[PDB]
Amino acid sequence: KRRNTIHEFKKSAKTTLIKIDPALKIKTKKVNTADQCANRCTRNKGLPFTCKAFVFDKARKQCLWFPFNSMSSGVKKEFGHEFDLYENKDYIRNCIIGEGESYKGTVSITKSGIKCQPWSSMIPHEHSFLPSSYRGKDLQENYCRNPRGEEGGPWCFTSNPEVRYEVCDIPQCSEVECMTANGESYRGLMDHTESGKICQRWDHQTPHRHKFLPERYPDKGFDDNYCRNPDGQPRPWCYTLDPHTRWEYCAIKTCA
Repeated sequence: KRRNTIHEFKKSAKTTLIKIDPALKIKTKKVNTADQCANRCTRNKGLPFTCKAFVFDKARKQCLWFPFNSMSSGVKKEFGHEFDLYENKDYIRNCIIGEGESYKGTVSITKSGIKCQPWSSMIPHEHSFLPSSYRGKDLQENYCRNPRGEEGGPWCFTSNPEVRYEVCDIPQCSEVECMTANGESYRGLMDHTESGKICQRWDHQTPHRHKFLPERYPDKGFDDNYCRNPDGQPRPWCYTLDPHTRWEYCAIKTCA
Protein backbone atom coordinates (compact mmCIF):
# COMPACT_ATOMS: atom_id res chain seq x y z
CA LYS A 1 0.00 0.00 0.00
CA ARG A 2 1.02 3.64 -0.60
CA ARG A 3 -0.78 5.82 1.99
CA ASN A 4 1.33 6.74 5.04
CA THR A 5 0.07 9.79 6.95
CA ILE A 6 0.50 8.94 10.67
CA HIS A 7 3.47 11.36 10.79
CA GLU A 8 0.93 14.21 10.50
CA PHE A 9 -0.28 13.52 14.05
CA LYS A 10 0.68 14.45 17.62
CA LYS A 11 0.51 11.42 19.91
CA SER A 12 -0.71 11.56 23.50
CA ALA A 13 0.00 8.18 25.12
CA LYS A 14 -2.53 6.60 27.51
CA THR A 15 -5.16 9.17 26.51
CA THR A 16 -8.64 9.05 24.97
CA LEU A 17 -11.13 11.86 24.30
CA ILE A 18 -14.65 12.32 25.66
CA LYS A 19 -16.94 15.18 24.69
CA ILE A 20 -19.41 16.22 27.41
CA ASP A 21 -21.63 17.86 24.79
CA PRO A 22 -23.19 14.81 23.03
CA ALA A 23 -23.35 16.78 19.75
CA LEU A 24 -20.92 16.05 16.87
CA LYS A 25 -21.19 12.31 16.12
CA ILE A 26 -18.31 9.79 16.13
CA LYS A 27 -17.35 6.88 13.87
CA THR A 28 -15.73 3.73 15.30
CA LYS A 29 -14.41 0.69 13.39
CA LYS A 30 -12.55 -2.56 14.10
CA VAL A 31 -9.07 -1.98 12.66
CA ASN A 32 -5.71 -3.74 13.15
CA THR A 33 -3.20 -0.84 13.38
CA ALA A 34 -3.07 2.89 14.19
CA ASP A 35 -1.64 3.56 10.70
CA GLN A 36 -4.98 2.51 9.17
CA CYS A 37 -6.85 4.86 11.53
CA ALA A 38 -4.60 7.71 10.37
CA ASN A 39 -5.04 7.05 6.64
CA ARG A 40 -8.84 7.00 7.06
CA CYS A 41 -8.68 10.22 9.13
CA THR A 42 -6.74 12.06 6.39
CA ARG A 43 -8.43 10.52 3.33
CA ASN A 44 -10.70 12.61 1.10
CA LYS A 45 -14.35 11.53 1.57
CA GLY A 46 -13.18 8.93 4.13
CA LEU A 47 -15.51 10.09 6.91
CA PRO A 48 -18.91 11.89 7.12
CA PHE A 49 -17.04 14.85 8.70
CA THR A 50 -13.60 16.48 8.74
CA CYS A 51 -11.41 14.31 10.98
CA LYS A 52 -9.30 16.42 13.36
CA ALA A 53 -8.22 13.69 15.79
CA PHE A 54 -8.49 9.94 16.37
CA VAL A 55 -7.87 7.42 19.17
CA PHE A 56 -6.52 3.91 18.65
CA ASP A 57 -7.71 1.40 21.26
CA LYS A 58 -4.78 -1.04 21.41
CA ALA A 59 -6.59 -3.67 23.52
CA ARG A 60 -9.82 -3.89 21.50
CA LYS A 61 -8.15 -2.85 18.21
CA GLN A 62 -10.46 0.03 17.24
CA CYS A 63 -10.22 3.54 15.79
CA LEU A 64 -12.32 6.37 17.20
CA TRP A 65 -12.54 9.25 14.72
CA PHE A 66 -13.50 12.71 15.96
CA PRO A 67 -14.45 15.99 14.24
CA PHE A 68 -12.80 17.57 17.31
CA ASN A 69 -9.48 17.58 19.20
CA SER A 70 -8.42 18.00 22.86
CA MET A 71 -8.52 21.80 22.45
CA SER A 72 -12.17 21.92 21.34
CA SER A 73 -15.00 22.97 23.69
CA GLY A 74 -16.59 20.50 26.12
CA VAL A 75 -14.03 17.73 25.55
CA LYS A 76 -12.03 16.03 28.32
CA LYS A 77 -8.91 13.89 28.27
CA GLU A 78 -9.36 10.49 29.93
CA PHE A 79 -6.81 7.93 31.14
CA GLY A 80 -6.29 4.38 29.85
CA HIS A 81 -3.17 2.35 29.01
CA GLU A 82 -4.98 0.86 26.01
CA PHE A 83 -5.61 4.27 24.39
CA ASP A 84 -3.44 6.45 22.16
CA LEU A 85 -4.67 9.89 21.08
CA TYR A 86 -3.54 11.27 17.71
CA GLU A 87 -4.26 14.90 16.79
CA ASN A 88 -3.57 16.28 13.31
CA LYS A 89 -0.78 18.87 13.56
CA ASP A 90 -2.58 21.24 11.18
CA TYR A 91 -5.10 22.21 13.88
CA ILE A 92 -2.49 22.70 16.64
CA ARG A 93 -0.03 24.61 14.39
CA ASN A 94 0.15 28.04 16.14
CA CYS A 95 2.90 28.74 13.56
CA ILE A 96 3.23 28.65 9.76
CA ILE A 97 5.04 26.52 7.17
CA GLY A 98 5.85 28.67 4.11
CA GLU A 99 2.67 29.90 2.43
CA GLY A 100 0.62 28.29 5.21
CA GLU A 101 -1.50 26.18 2.85
CA SER A 102 -1.61 23.44 5.49
CA TYR A 103 -2.46 25.92 8.28
CA LYS A 104 -5.70 25.07 10.10
CA GLY A 105 -5.25 26.76 13.51
CA THR A 106 -7.61 29.02 15.48
CA VAL A 107 -6.36 32.55 14.62
CA SER A 108 -9.40 34.66 13.67
CA ILE A 109 -7.86 38.15 13.81
CA THR A 110 -6.18 40.09 10.97
CA LYS A 111 -2.69 41.66 11.05
CA SER A 112 -4.22 45.08 11.87
CA GLY A 113 -6.22 43.57 14.75
CA ILE A 114 -9.65 43.33 13.14
CA LYS A 115 -11.89 40.29 13.69
CA CYS A 116 -12.27 38.03 10.65
CA GLN A 117 -15.55 37.63 8.76
CA PRO A 118 -17.08 34.13 8.79
CA TRP A 119 -16.29 32.25 5.55
CA SER A 120 -19.87 30.97 5.12
CA SER A 121 -21.19 34.53 5.55
CA MET A 122 -21.71 37.10 2.78
CA ILE A 123 -21.81 39.93 5.36
CA PRO A 124 -20.13 42.37 5.21
CA HIS A 125 -18.31 41.11 2.09
CA GLU A 126 -20.00 38.66 -0.30
CA HIS A 127 -17.68 36.21 -2.05
CA SER A 128 -17.27 32.72 -3.53
CA PHE A 129 -14.71 31.27 -1.07
CA LEU A 130 -17.29 28.81 0.31
CA PRO A 131 -16.45 25.50 2.08
CA SER A 132 -18.36 23.67 -0.69
CA SER A 133 -16.03 25.16 -3.32
CA TYR A 134 -12.85 24.52 -1.32
CA ARG A 135 -13.08 21.07 0.28
CA GLY A 136 -10.08 20.07 2.41
CA LYS A 137 -9.09 23.69 3.05
CA ASP A 138 -11.02 23.93 6.35
CA LEU A 139 -12.87 27.18 5.57
CA GLN A 140 -14.64 26.92 8.92
CA GLU A 141 -15.97 29.73 11.15
CA ASN A 142 -13.75 32.82 10.76
CA TYR A 143 -10.26 31.30 11.01
CA CYS A 144 -7.34 32.58 8.89
CA ARG A 145 -6.87 30.38 5.81
CA ASN A 146 -4.79 30.23 2.62
CA PRO A 147 -7.06 28.28 0.21
CA ARG A 148 -5.33 29.16 -3.09
CA GLY A 149 -1.84 28.76 -1.59
CA GLU A 150 -1.10 32.43 -2.28
CA GLU A 151 2.16 34.21 -1.41
CA GLY A 152 0.69 36.56 1.24
CA GLY A 153 -0.03 33.70 3.65
CA PRO A 154 -3.19 32.97 5.68
CA TRP A 155 -5.85 35.64 5.17
CA CYS A 156 -9.55 36.25 5.82
CA PHE A 157 -12.38 38.59 4.91
CA THR A 158 -12.69 41.39 7.46
CA SER A 159 -15.56 42.34 9.80
CA ASN A 160 -14.87 45.99 8.93
CA PRO A 161 -17.01 46.94 5.87
CA GLU A 162 -14.26 49.34 4.68
CA VAL A 163 -11.61 46.62 4.24
CA ARG A 164 -12.57 43.58 2.14
CA TYR A 165 -9.66 41.29 3.05
CA GLU A 166 -6.33 41.36 4.89
CA VAL A 167 -3.50 38.98 5.76
CA CYS A 168 -3.11 37.58 9.28
CA ASP A 169 0.09 37.83 11.34
CA ILE A 170 1.16 34.25 12.08
CA PRO A 171 4.93 33.63 12.48
CA GLN A 172 6.87 31.09 10.38
CA CYS A 173 7.46 27.90 12.42
CA SER A 174 11.21 28.58 12.39
CA GLU A 175 10.47 31.67 14.56
CA VAL A 176 10.80 30.62 18.22
CA GLU A 177 12.11 27.20 17.21
CA CYS A 178 15.72 27.56 18.33
CA MET A 179 18.37 25.37 20.01
CA THR A 180 21.28 25.62 22.45
CA ALA A 181 24.72 24.46 21.21
CA ASN A 182 24.45 21.38 18.93
CA GLY A 183 20.80 20.81 19.90
CA GLU A 184 21.44 17.95 22.34
CA SER A 185 18.75 19.40 24.64
CA TYR A 186 16.45 20.49 21.78
CA ARG A 187 12.90 19.29 22.44
CA GLY A 188 11.02 21.52 19.97
CA LEU A 189 8.49 20.69 17.27
CA MET A 190 10.45 20.83 13.99
CA ASP A 191 9.39 17.89 11.81
CA HIS A 192 11.07 18.39 8.42
CA THR A 193 14.70 18.10 7.29
CA GLU A 194 16.87 20.96 5.97
CA SER A 195 15.83 20.08 2.39
CA GLY A 196 12.15 19.94 3.39
CA LYS A 197 11.77 16.16 3.61
CA ILE A 198 9.19 14.90 6.14
CA CYS A 199 10.62 13.15 9.22
CA GLN A 200 9.84 9.50 9.94
CA ARG A 201 8.12 8.76 13.25
CA TRP A 202 10.50 7.44 15.92
CA ASP A 203 7.96 4.83 17.06
CA HIS A 204 7.99 3.42 13.51
CA GLN A 205 10.45 1.12 11.69
CA THR A 206 9.12 2.09 8.25
CA PRO A 207 10.57 2.99 5.84
CA HIS A 208 13.82 2.91 7.85
CA ARG A 209 14.89 0.53 10.62
CA HIS A 210 16.64 2.03 13.67
CA LYS A 211 17.59 1.36 17.30
CA PHE A 212 16.14 4.58 18.76
CA LEU A 213 13.08 3.01 20.39
CA PRO A 214 11.02 5.52 22.44
CA GLU A 215 10.50 2.84 25.13
CA ARG A 216 14.29 2.37 25.36
CA TYR A 217 15.01 6.10 25.53
CA PRO A 218 12.75 8.15 27.80
CA ASP A 219 14.16 11.64 28.53
CA LYS A 220 15.53 11.56 24.96
CA GLY A 221 12.36 13.13 23.53
CA PHE A 222 11.52 10.61 20.80
CA ASP A 223 7.99 11.93 20.32
CA ASP A 224 6.13 11.83 17.00
CA ASN A 225 8.60 12.73 14.21
CA TYR A 226 10.48 15.68 15.73
CA CYS A 227 14.11 16.54 14.92
CA ARG A 228 16.41 15.29 17.68
CA ASN A 229 20.11 15.06 18.57
CA PRO A 230 20.37 11.95 20.80
CA ASP A 231 23.87 10.86 19.75
CA GLY A 232 26.21 13.88 19.82
CA GLN A 233 25.74 14.82 16.16
CA PRO A 234 26.77 18.34 15.00
CA ARG A 235 23.06 19.13 14.52
CA PRO A 236 19.62 17.64 15.26
CA TRP A 237 18.38 15.14 12.68
CA CYS A 238 15.62 12.66 11.84
CA TYR A 239 15.00 9.65 9.63
CA THR A 240 13.20 10.52 6.39
CA LEU A 241 9.96 9.19 4.86
CA ASP A 242 11.85 8.99 1.55
CA PRO A 243 13.04 5.38 1.06
CA HIS A 244 16.15 6.65 -0.77
CA THR A 245 17.22 8.91 2.11
CA ARG A 246 17.79 7.19 5.47
CA TRP A 247 18.41 10.31 7.57
CA GLU A 248 19.07 14.04 7.16
CA TYR A 249 20.10 17.04 9.29
CA CYS A 250 17.45 19.57 10.32
CA ALA A 251 17.76 23.36 10.05
CA ILE A 252 17.18 24.79 13.53
CA LYS A 253 18.72 28.19 14.29
CA THR A 254 20.70 28.65 17.52
CA CYS A 255 18.96 30.70 20.23
CA ALA A 256 22.20 32.72 20.29
